[PDB]
Amino acid sequence: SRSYPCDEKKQSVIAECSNRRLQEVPQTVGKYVTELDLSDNFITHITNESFQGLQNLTKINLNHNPNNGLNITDGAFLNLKNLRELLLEDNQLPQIPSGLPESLTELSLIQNNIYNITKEGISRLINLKNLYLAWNCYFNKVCEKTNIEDGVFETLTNLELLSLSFNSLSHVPPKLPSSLRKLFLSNTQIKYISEEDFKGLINLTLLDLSGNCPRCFNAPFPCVPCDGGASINIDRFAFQNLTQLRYLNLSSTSLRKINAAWFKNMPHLKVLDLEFNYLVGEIASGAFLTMLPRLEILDLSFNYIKGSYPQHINISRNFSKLLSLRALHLRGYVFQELREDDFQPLMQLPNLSTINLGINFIKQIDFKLFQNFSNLEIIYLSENRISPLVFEFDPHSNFYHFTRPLIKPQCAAYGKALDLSLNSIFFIGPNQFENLPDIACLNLSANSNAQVLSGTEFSAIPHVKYLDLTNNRLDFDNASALTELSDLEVLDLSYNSHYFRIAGVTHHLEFIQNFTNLKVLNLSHNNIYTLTDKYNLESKSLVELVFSGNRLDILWNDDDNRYISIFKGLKNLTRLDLSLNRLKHIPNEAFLNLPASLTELHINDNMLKFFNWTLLQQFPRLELLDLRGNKLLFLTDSLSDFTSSLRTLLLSHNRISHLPSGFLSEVSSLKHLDLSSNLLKTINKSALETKTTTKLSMLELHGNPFECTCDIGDFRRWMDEHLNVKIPRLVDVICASPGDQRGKSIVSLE
Amino acid sequence: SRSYPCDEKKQSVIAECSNRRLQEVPQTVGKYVTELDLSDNFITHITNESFQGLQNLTKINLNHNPNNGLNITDGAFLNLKNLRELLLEDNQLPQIPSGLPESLTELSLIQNNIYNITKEGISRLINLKNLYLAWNCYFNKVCEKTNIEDGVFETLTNLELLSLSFNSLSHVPPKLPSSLRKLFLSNTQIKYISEEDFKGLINLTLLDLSGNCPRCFNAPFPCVPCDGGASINIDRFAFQNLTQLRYLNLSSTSLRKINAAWFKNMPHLKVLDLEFNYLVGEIASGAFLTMLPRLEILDLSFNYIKGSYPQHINISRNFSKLLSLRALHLRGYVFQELREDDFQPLMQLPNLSTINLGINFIKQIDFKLFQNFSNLEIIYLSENRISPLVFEFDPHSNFYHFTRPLIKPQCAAYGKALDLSLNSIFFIGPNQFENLPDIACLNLSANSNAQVLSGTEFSAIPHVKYLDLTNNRLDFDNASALTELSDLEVLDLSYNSHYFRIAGVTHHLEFIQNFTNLKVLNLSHNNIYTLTDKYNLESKSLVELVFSGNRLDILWNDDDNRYISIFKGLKNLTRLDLSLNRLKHIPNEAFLNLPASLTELHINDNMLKFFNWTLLQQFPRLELLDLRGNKLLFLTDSLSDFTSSLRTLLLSHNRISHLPSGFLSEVSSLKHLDLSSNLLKTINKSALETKTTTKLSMLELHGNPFECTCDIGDFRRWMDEHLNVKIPRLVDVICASPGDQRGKSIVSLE
Ligand SMILES: *[C@@H]1O[C@H](CO)[C@@H](O[C@@H]2O[C@H](CO)[C@@H](O[C@@H]3O[C@H](CO[C@H]4O[C@H](CO)[C@@H](O)[C@H](O)[C@@H]4O)[C@@H](O)[C@H](O[C@H]4O[C@H](CO)[C@@H](O)[C@H](O)[C@@H]4O)[C@@H]3O)[C@H](O)[C@H]2NC(C)=O)[C@H](O)[C@H]1NC(C)=O
Ligand SMILES: *[C@@H]1O[C@H](CO)[C@@H](O[C@@H]2O[C@H](CO)[C@@H](O[C@@H]3O[C@H](CO[C@H]4O[C@H](CO)[C@@H](O)[C@H](O)[C@@H]4O)[C@@H](O)[C@H](O[C@H]4O[C@H](CO)[C@@H](O)[C@H](O)[C@@H]4O)[C@@H]3O)[C@H](O)[C@H]2NC(C)=O)[C@H](O)[C@H]1NC(C)=O
Ligand SMILES: *[C@@H]1O[C@H](CO)[C@@H](O[C@@H]2O[C@H](CO)[C@@H](O[C@@H]3O[C@H](CO)[C@@H](O)[C@H](O)[C@@H]3O)[C@H](O)[C@H]2NC(C)=O)[C@H](O)[C@H]1NC(C)=O
Ligand SMILES: *[C@@H]1O[C@H](CO)[C@@H](O[C@@H]2O[C@H](CO)[C@@H](O[C@@H]3O[C@H](CO)[C@@H](O)[C@H](O)[C@@H]3O)[C@H](O)[C@H]2NC(C)=O)[C@H](O)[C@H]1NC(C)=O
Ligand SMILES: *[C@@H]1O[C@H](CO)[C@@H](O[C@@H]2O[C@H](CO)[C@@H](O)[C@H](O)[C@H]2NC(C)=O)[C@H](O)[C@H]1NC(C)=O
Ligand SMILES: *[C@@H]1O[C@H](CO)[C@@H](O[C@@H]2O[C@H](CO)[C@@H](O)[C@H](O)[C@H]2NC(C)=O)[C@H](O)[C@H]1NC(C)=O
Ligand SMILES: CCCCc1nc2c(N)nc3ccccc3c2n1Cc1ccc(CN)cc1
Ligand SMILES: CCCCc1nc2c(N)nc3ccccc3c2n1Cc1ccc(CN)cc1
Ligand SMILES: *[C@@H]1O[C@H](CO)[C@@H](O)[C@H](O)[C@H]1NC(C)=O
Ligand SMILES: *[C@@H]1O[C@H](CO)[C@@H](O)[C@H](O)[C@H]1NC(C)=O
Ligand SMILES: *[C@@H]1O[C@H](CO)[C@@H](O)[C@H](O)[C@H]1NC(C)=O
Ligand SMILES: *[C@@H]1O[C@H](CO)[C@@H](O)[C@H](O)[C@H]1NC(C)=O
Ligand SMILES: *[C@@H]1O[C@H](CO)[C@@H](O)[C@H](O)[C@H]1NC(C)=O
Ligand SMILES: *[C@@H]1O[C@H](CO)[C@@H](O)[C@H](O)[C@H]1NC(C)=O
Ligand SMILES: *[C@@H]1O[C@H](CO)[C@@H](O)[C@H](O)[C@H]1NC(C)=O
Ligand SMILES: *[C@@H]1O[C@H](CO)[C@@H](O)[C@H](O)[C@H]1NC(C)=O
Ligand SMILES: *[C@@H]1O[C@H](CO)[C@@H](O)[C@H](O)[C@H]1NC(C)=O
Ligand SMILES: *[C@@H]1O[C@H](CO)[C@@H](O)[C@H](O)[C@H]1NC(C)=O
Ligand SMILES: *[C@@H]1O[C@H](CO)[C@@H](O)[C@H](O)[C@H]1NC(C)=O
Ligand SMILES: *[C@@H]1O[C@H](CO)[C@@H](O)[C@H](O)[C@H]1NC(C)=O
Ligand SMILES: *[C@@H]1O[C@H](CO)[C@@H](O)[C@H](O)[C@H]1NC(C)=O
Ligand SMILES: *[C@@H]1O[C@H](CO)[C@@H](O)[C@H](O)[C@H]1NC(C)=O
Repeated sequence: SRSYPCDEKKQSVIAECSNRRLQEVPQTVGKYVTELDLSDNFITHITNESFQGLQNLTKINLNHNPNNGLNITDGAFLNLKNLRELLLEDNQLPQIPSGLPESLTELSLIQNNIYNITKEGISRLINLKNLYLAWNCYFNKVCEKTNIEDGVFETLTNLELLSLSFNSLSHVPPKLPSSLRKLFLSNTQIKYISEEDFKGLINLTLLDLSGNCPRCFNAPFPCVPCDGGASINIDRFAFQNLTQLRYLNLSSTSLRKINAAWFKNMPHLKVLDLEFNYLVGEIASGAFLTMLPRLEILDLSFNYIKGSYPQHINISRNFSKLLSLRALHLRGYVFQELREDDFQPLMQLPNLSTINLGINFIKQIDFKLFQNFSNLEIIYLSENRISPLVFEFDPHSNFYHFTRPLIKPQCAAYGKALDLSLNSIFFIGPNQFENLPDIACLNLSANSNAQVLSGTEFSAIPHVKYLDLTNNRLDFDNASALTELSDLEVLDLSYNSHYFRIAGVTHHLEFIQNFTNLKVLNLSHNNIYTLTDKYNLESKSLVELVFSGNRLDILWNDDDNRYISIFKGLKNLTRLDLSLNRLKHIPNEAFLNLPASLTELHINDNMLKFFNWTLLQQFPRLELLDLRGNKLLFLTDSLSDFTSSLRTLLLSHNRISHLPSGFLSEVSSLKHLDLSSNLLKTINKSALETKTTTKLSMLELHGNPFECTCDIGDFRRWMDEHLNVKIPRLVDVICASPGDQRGKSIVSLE
Repeated sequence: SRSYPCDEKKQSVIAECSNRRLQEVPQTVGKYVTELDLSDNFITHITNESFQGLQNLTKINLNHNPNNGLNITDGAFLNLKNLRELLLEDNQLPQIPSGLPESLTELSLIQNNIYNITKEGISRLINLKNLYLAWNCYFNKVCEKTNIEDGVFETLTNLELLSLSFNSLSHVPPKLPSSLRKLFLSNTQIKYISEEDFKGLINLTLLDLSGNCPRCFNAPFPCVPCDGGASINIDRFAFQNLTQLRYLNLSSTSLRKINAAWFKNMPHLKVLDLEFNYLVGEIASGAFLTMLPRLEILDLSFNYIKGSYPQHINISRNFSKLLSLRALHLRGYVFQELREDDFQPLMQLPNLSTINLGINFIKQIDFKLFQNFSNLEIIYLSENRISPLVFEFDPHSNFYHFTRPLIKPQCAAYGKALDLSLNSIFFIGPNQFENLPDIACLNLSANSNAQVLSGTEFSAIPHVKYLDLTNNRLDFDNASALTELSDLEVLDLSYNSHYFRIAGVTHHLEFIQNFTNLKVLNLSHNNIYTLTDKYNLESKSLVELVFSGNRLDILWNDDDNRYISIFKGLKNLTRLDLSLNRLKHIPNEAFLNLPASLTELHINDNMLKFFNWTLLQQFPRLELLDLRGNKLLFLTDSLSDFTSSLRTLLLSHNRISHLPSGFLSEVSSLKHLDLSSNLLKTINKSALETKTTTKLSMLELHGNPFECTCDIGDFRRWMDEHLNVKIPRLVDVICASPGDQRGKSIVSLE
């Protein structure tokens, strides 16, 4: 039987049951399911009958029920003897639920209203490994200080991760187990760390003390400093027996002085986070740095002195002792000029590959200095002032910075990367890139550049392979633009509409043909509608063209023949994106002039009232056809005559009200047909009557206004007989009529 | 009886019947209707019965039927003895329809397939005043040269306007009537104008010869030059008896020489259009200019020499004879520098108020020169390179330029206007605005400006009253910004999100309180989510704040109290726009802190699941409440208790499925209720049972999924009894169920 209301799969056997507007635990969950995701529903009661039929359950996710809190009886879960992981986040629970199964290894109660951690709630959960209680009382929420019963955690002798961040604690809890590997005490209003607080935790590898005595100036949240904005006070012997520490987080602890003796017995420390402190003085002196010869990542971001814009950054000679350093983050220091000598102390560090100076309002850099480093791989300078050379917070993320790569992994994969995005290099003059390493990945996005590139600007870094020029005002008025970069493989010119949008200025895209290695070109959002002299794009190498957000409705206007072969000269093209081009119809001859090598064609989010399915005959390699978001009415009845390659056909958000006799099971090759959000009232006997067989494995139908009379029987019957063809989200495959069926699944009817 | 399918009104009595998917002329049009708009439908046949019941018809509009052309029998209109205006544009008519009523004064057949203008079609329409036949054969359309029967127009002795633009004619037609005031022959492929062509047209006030021998380089359409790109050839005596000419259009006629003798007998010429020619030489010499002392508007745009970027513009001394000149357009000449002396010849012209140098790639201007003009009002410099001081075409519009004002009328209404938008004044230094007139309207939009304004930058033009700073990268980091402009009434800071989006930099909006005359402030699209030190906006004058496209979901996050009074200090505010702020709910206390002076509140296009209607009690002046585009489910049953001011309530695009008993006719004051595109299945007896009376005059209901059973009877009955309450577009107030009603109007059912 086709499972309902959950979607299932085998991975442990997972029941996807999230976000289906369920009002209670469905009683119809499969008895082989090991993992049950019921998150984001409208469930209000959990009782001992809620999971009665499901003792193979090892993982239950009830996060965010309902969307006025979640009501859980004493020992509602007690009979699930195999339950290991119970997620109850964001449920407005007033208490730890009573009578939780002793088999629990993972319990998350993040984002609730729990101000009392009790022996009765917890001390019997002796198998706990990971306990999350964070974000229960914080900011300006109306809540109580957290009462932690003396010794509530001491019985949990296999506990490896304890998180109590974003609660009011005032003190580190006594009687923590020595099994701890990771202790999260961020934003807990603890002012003082004594010798006793951590003395027993010889297995700790991570300690997070960030946000206690925070630095509150310009904070993007409600922020309460320690009296007189004082530092956190950490006893000299506080970290004495923390010999296995790898991660230390002291962001926003208002630190002015770092005690070198803190690091004495921490030979393995790998990642040290010191953001949002007052360490300008310490960065210039930094005795503690001599204690950290294994440190790989040091984050000193946002240590700026309120109100100062000094000329230069001052880095201690002691940075030269950070022998293992791989990345240094120095965002938000704030300074005017970077000179070669200012970074002398970093230049011999053999593994320093990332230097991050984002958001420093830097006006001038002595570029030649970077090449004197051993080998930088990522020279991140985004969001400065370089100019021509002359609940709101994700509880499961990092709070103090974004976790994403600095440079797009696709670009950094080519080699050495320089990101000068979000500056003011509004004009690249003859000497701008002198004395740089062999840059492979260059980001010049959002530099207000309005120049006419002409074939010489990048001559001093001629091996750039991935060039990001997005979001400038580039004037493409010279056929030699960018031709100096003969290794260029990826070129992104997105959002340079400034001059293209003006009909009366000239526009030249002829340089595209000059590249022998160009694979991917992005011309998106350029409002391209007129070119000068040469009307066609030509490349013998190009594999992918993104032409979304242009004016193909104008270029292919029925009265104009000039752009009828605009893409034909792209002899190697396999992927073409023509979304967002306002197209009502594509002239037959223009469609036939698309590259016959295409395997993937997107024409989604236009206004197509017409598609000539017959022309698919000229595309024997076409596998994916994306026509989502149009106004199409008519499906051909003879698709198998027109293609034997097409594997995925996407037609959601159209106006199809009729599937033709023997439509699906038209093409052997068709695996995925998406017909969601169309105007289907019914699917007939004959529309699926084609046999045999179907390679069809997915058919999406949600969002159609189905008429649920006996006329739905043949499709319902079809569904039972083709359990191999997955129909997702049956909860949303809904009857629009008649009145008494309105709102029900089509699957729920006699 | 409530009219259907057309909407009616009294103005002549107009039946709005356009764009309703009508498949034929409805037989149910009211017999008092004088004007019938049936444009943009799917009508395919017009016969003699089509209007049988409607002899009061003076105006019929059939433009764009259908959306495979329009089929019109011989004399289908002949019985409409009062028909004066017949619009048949865009209908794919192969011929002038036969047997048109002799009462016609206006006939438009623009955008058809008519290549034959015949005596049989036309010569009897002796009352014609305006005849439009333009855009039948043009560009790369597959079409025939136009055959104009000898003397087909000579019988039409009251013809005042003839348009044959965008057809292939090759020759000016002989035997035109001398009644002509306006003759449009643009893009007609006429190469030669002889002495005879116009000799009889002594009433002509406008002649359009543009686009014959066009200048084709970089044209945004299919463009065919005259042999060897030669000029149009105009006989010396071609304009000899055109003594009443006011308008002359010779754009894109490939002119290199203007014959002064052409203007000899044209003492009234007012507007002369010479765009897209080759007149750089003529502009530097220009004997013809001495012949035009009454000319008010001269357009010499786009006369650039292909490939040249000269240093300076060269204006003949003879420009000083254009005594009447009011506006001079010199876009697209192309030059580097503007010096004081280059415009000497314009400086004594007493009425020259507009100078337009858009799109010249000008790098440097000697600003002091403008003040030496008699009185410029509009100094338009948009789209240059100034930097810190050191069917596609609308047939009813102008083809060669846009018709809209150069400067927004709201800004130009304050006084002298300087538009420096779309340049590169990326930093306003101490001297940038020295030696300018008293500028009231300043446009600095899209200059890539990333400076920290600080209270001195505009000191040399301190009486700016309307300042457009949109689309820059402004760093609002100083509380004194803009305070030098103490007369400022309108300030537009839209699309300056660059720094606001960065949490870790400081942000200051305190300057807002410093203005005693500030009326309108636009902070749209700034991604505002965090401010430094001061969390509130304060002004004792501000009447209108646009805060759309910001992050009030973040500012008003339930755990943060800091922005709970963000708008309260706007003591004078009557209009507040909080659209596009991602709001799920507004905290009660934040809503109550909105200015009590509001008369107009927009919270449309958010994600509101909740609205506290009770809080409307604190807004006794509130008249318009806009909550369109949300996810609201719940309408209060007691609105009259909460407001007696509200006149317009907009709730389209929500999820309302229930109107409460005695809802509408809740508030006496409510005139306009918009409930379109919600989830109403029915409207009950009791929902409208409130009596008496209703000031309700509009109720929008289209787009609801109405259940058309007998349960719709009470509303249908209600509609008959309240003919005063207009329900628009009944065609689109449609039954969703049951099956046999699906698609019908609710008004069409037993
Ligand atoms: C103070 O500084 C320390 C750094 O020393 C920070 O510690 C990190 O805290 C974050 C957030 O709380 C932790 O990140 C989360 O880790 C979860 C577990 O990851 C482990 O398991 C996976 C495989 O399951 C491994 O790949 C991984 O390396 C670990 O072994 C992840 O499951 C989380 O990801 C999930 O949620 C995020 C939500 O955004 C999604 O983006 C993910 O795609 C996925 O759904 C998340 O990555 C992190 O592990 C901690 N570091 C360490 C070393 O333990 C503190 O956060 C910082 N304090 C503050 C307040 O900022
Ligand atoms: C060569 O140069 C001449 C200028 O000398 C141009 O002539 C103009 O041509 C345009 C477009 O064809 C005409 O503009 C249209 O005029 C219609 C009639 O306007 C009269 O009536 C109204 C009141 O009814 C008065 O306000 C007005 O001043 C006139 O008395 C308008 O109805 C049109 O507007 C309608 O359509 C446009 C479509 O975009 C809408 O925007 C409007 O809101 C409205 O729906 C339109 O304004 C213009 O009148 C001609 N000028 C003269 C003086 O006659 C040629 O166009 C140019 N040739 C080419 C090819 O560019
Ligand atoms: C311009 O278009 C280019 C090319 O399409 C865009 O880059 C491409 O972005 C897509 C995602 O939009 C990347 O694909 C994704 O990559 C990840 C990682 O492998 C994968 O998990 C996803 O399933 C998906 O495949 C693709 O790699 C990337 N290609 C390149 C060459 O970088 C680019 O983002 C566009 N520019 C702008 C401003 O939108
Ligand atoms: C920033 O918001 C300002 C103020 O709301 C915007 O200006 C205003 O724009 C509206 C139209 O959006 C103008 O109202 C319209 O004016 C015409 C002419 O009277 C009228 O026909 C319309 O019915 C409507 O009233 C309004 O006058 C104008 N106000 C001012 C002071 O200029 C401005 O456009 C916004 N900026 C951006 C970039 O969106
Ligand atoms: C070039 O720099 C721009 C701006 O820093 C990067 O744009 C960011 O891209 C990421 C992922 O694509 C988005 O999450 C950010 O929102 C973007 N930021 C902005 C301000 O646009 C771009 O990714 C960088 N290019 C490369 C190749 O790494
Ligand atoms: C300031 O200059 C900008 C750019 O020229 C003007 O923006 C144009 O505004 C009109 C009507 O608002 C739109 O039709 C155009 O699309 C806009 N163009 C662009 C490129 O944004 C703006 O209107 C000018 N400001 C004033 C006060 O006149
Ligand atoms: C990481 C940034 C921290 C705070 C900050 N915000 C800004 C900002 N929005 N614009 C600036 C522009 C130039 C220099 C510094 C800042 C700045 N800064 C540093 C700063 C330096 C100096 C002053 C004025 N005394 C104010 C601010
Ligand atoms: C009204 C404009 C007409 C054609 C044009 N288009 C452009 C353009 N896209 N960028 C320019 C940038 C600087 C100078 C001139 C142009 C230019 N120009 C003028 C121009 C001048 C000079 C040259 C190169 N010989 C090419 C083009
Ligand atoms: C949970 O349900 C029980 C009904 O047995 C009730 O007594 C209790 O008040 C409920 N909790 C909430 C928050 O309503
Ligand atoms: C480096 O640290 C040592 C402690 O080992 C300290 O005494 C010295 O002054 C530091 N160097 C500088 C330049 O401050
Ligand atoms: C630098 O990195 C490599 C790992 O690729 C490691 O073998 C080497 O020991 C490192 N050198 C230092 C000083 O840490
Ligand atoms: C492009 O500019 C270069 C250098 O500025 C110039 O030599 C050349 O004439 C231009 N190229 C073309 C094809 O116009
Ligand atoms: C680019 O290619 C074209 C045509 O193949 C050639 O004429 C041109 O000189 C090339 N330009 C450069 C700068 O390599
Ligand atoms: C065509 O694309 C493939 C895949 O990128 C590449 O191997 C080949 O070199 C390209 N062909 C040409 C002629 O550039
Ligand atoms: C589809 O394309 C073929 C080839 O251009 C043409 O013969 C046929 O008429 C087209 N069909 C439609 C409906 O336009
Ligand atoms: C118009 O209708 C008549 C039917 O009387 C038919 O003869 C004629 O062919 C029709 N025109 C078109 C274009 O179909
Ligand atoms: C101005 O026009 C006259 C004709 O009246 C002509 O002879 C004279 O040369 C022109 N002036 C200039 C500077 O060319
Ligand atoms: C200038 O404009 C005014 C109209 O306001 C008019 O009275 C005056 O005669 C004009 N002067 C000339 C030389 O045309
Ligand atoms: C703003 O800048 C001005 C001039 O640059 C400076 O005097 C002042 O200190 C700044 N104002 C504030 C309020 O910080
Ligand atoms: C602006 O107003 C504030 C408060 O009313 C005042 O303190 C400040 O000095 C004013 N600034 C200027 C530049 O007028
Ligand atoms: C309030 O607004 C009105 C209308 O703009 C204006 O007349 C009045 O001057 C403003 N009040 C104050 C105190 O600025
Ligand atoms: C609506 O507002 C009033 C005043 O804040 C409050 O008493 C009431 O509880 C609110 N209603 C809802 C449904 O939140």
